[PDB]
Amino acid sequence: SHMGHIIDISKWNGDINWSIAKQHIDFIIARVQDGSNYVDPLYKGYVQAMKQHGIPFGNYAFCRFVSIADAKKEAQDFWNRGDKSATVWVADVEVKTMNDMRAGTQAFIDELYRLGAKKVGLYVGHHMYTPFGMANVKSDFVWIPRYGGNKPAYPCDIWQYTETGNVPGIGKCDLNSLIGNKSLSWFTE
Repeated sequence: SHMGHIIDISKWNGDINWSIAKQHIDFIIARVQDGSNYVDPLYKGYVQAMKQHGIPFGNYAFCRFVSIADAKKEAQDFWNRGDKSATVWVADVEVKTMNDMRAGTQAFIDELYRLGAKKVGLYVGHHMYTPFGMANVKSDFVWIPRYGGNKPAYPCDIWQYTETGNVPGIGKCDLNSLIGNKSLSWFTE
């Protein structure tokens, strides 16, 4: 009986035994950068391995833009550094880097669309949604965390339900479930 998982990873996950993890993976979303100034050092290796193992994946970037113009720049860096085989591109918003985070996030997302991204999503960490009115961001899907057994306080398509999951070949990791109107096939293509 298949028991697949939607896992987000970054260099913090270290080296992964992809041959063993394969059967437990439905989809992966990997970190490309932490703002414009930090390139994730394991991302490229992860992508090479996932392609070799036939594992579908998406890209995410932690956002650190300080203005509208800077947001467009971060998006450009994200696009250029990310592998184009990704099925989705995600703006990962967890800290206030500018007063109008909703405007910066939309600029970031719109620039990705302008560059060629066809499926763009948004991840919003705790204490960022309401203060900045993130419900007003326009994207293809929303991804929100809540590790207490109850679903996120806002509608979303991907629910990050734990940051202490464990998957063979990967170890400790963030696990996600689909609770919106986007099916697994929409992400894996």
